[PDB]
Amino acid sequence: GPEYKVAILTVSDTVSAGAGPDRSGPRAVSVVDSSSEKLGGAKVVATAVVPDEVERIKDILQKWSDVDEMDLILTLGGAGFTPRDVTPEATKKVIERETPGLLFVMMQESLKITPFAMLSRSAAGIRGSTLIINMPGNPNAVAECMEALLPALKHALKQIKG
Amino acid sequence: GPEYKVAILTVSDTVSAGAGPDRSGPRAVSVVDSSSEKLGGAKVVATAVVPDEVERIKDILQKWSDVDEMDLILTLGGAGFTPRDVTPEATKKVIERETPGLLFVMMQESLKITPFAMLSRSAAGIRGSTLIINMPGNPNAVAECMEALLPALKHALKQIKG
Amino acid sequence: GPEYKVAILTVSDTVSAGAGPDRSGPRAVSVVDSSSEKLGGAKVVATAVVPDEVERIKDILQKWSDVDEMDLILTLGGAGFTPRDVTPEATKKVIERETPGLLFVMMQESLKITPFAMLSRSAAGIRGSTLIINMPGNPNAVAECMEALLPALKHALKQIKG
Repeated sequence: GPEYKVAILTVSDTVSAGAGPDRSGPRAVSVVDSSSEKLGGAKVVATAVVPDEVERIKDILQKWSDVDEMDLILTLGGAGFTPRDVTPEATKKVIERETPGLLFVMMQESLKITPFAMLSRSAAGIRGSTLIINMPGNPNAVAECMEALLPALKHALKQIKG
Repeated sequence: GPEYKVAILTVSDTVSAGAGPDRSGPRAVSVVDSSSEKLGGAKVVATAVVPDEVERIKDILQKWSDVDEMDLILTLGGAGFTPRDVTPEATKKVIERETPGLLFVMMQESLKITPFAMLSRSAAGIRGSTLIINMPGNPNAVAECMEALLPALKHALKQIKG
Repeated sequence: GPEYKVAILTVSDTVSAGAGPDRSGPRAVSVVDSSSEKLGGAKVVATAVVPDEVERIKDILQKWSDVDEMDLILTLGGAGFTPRDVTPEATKKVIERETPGLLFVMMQESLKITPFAMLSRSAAGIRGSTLIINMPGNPNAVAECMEALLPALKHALKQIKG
């Protein structure tokens, strides 16, 4: 069906333990769905929630990439200065080829909105033919980051296939 | 009893040999005192001088992080193109979690003053609960960097903390 | 002879298999010459063509740096999202000290021209006394990249020398 399969992974001890709801996952889904056309026809086919533990985060990025063959994986949360925030360190263990331009743009554009954006420690890269991008836990943030990436994201997914 | 303990590491073969006064060290200290309130009550409680040798740099960063439990270490010097400049490589070996946002802002703002800022090779990150940031050797640089980071550095330290 | 020896490595399956010409090499050469004065008298004394293979790329970056003692290697291509593009992964295995500010500037400046600049995965750094800078595969790009760095590239090369 979908030209590009997208999966969104929410990282949060609080959500994962049933102690709270996921306010970022829906919005993330909603932004991808709303931009399907500019993304060359992409659709979120899976979401999941892990806690702030690297091995849990690694296993999913691995599975989604190697086995389910997702084309785009966004992570939400676990990428700030909190002691538990380990999303980037797990992300960095699984990508094969880094994509610093995407990080640069996310940081450049979100700084225009607030200096607290410098607290984002996001990683991004390519494993196999999957693009993986770390994004922040705030709901407003995915929208801000996806607006920033949108001009090039379709061309990026196109190039990873060839 | 300061809320956040800051420590300042001067890196310079020259200074460490006694061949000259430390110019960067004290000024740096003076900047932090000056910004104490904006930093949520941070104060320098220790300095040290080392030469341009990775092992010595690693040892003090390690000991200040692991044993003295400093909240903020700023290195000054050893982060340019000169053959002996190895501060960032030392730093990279001791941090656990990178914080590229701090490098981006320092780099974005310093470029507005001069294109020679592109020669800063600063690294930065977190080891345990210690934030570590490489800053240049010029005395005026510390202050320009501190001004650039100041809007978010209070919120950074409070997040590391708990 | 030349105050600074520059070498240009062109990375491309197509070019290396004699299935197409090098349109980037020549511009790169041309830009360096046209910029000899501002680079404190530099000159391209070698070029080569390798395919998209990490070992073939490392071998030359290693040889030019360690044996020929070049002072400035530029690479052209293999630094985007295509499956075969491994120039940056090659480059990172050989440099000893990274130079994130050259990357920050090349990205910042080229983003002003187009958002597809975010797809550049360039790396850059120093091995021995050799500056290594990745650049994109378009001919226009080397010129845009070199305009961004030229203000400081002289001081950089002078600082590596001693």
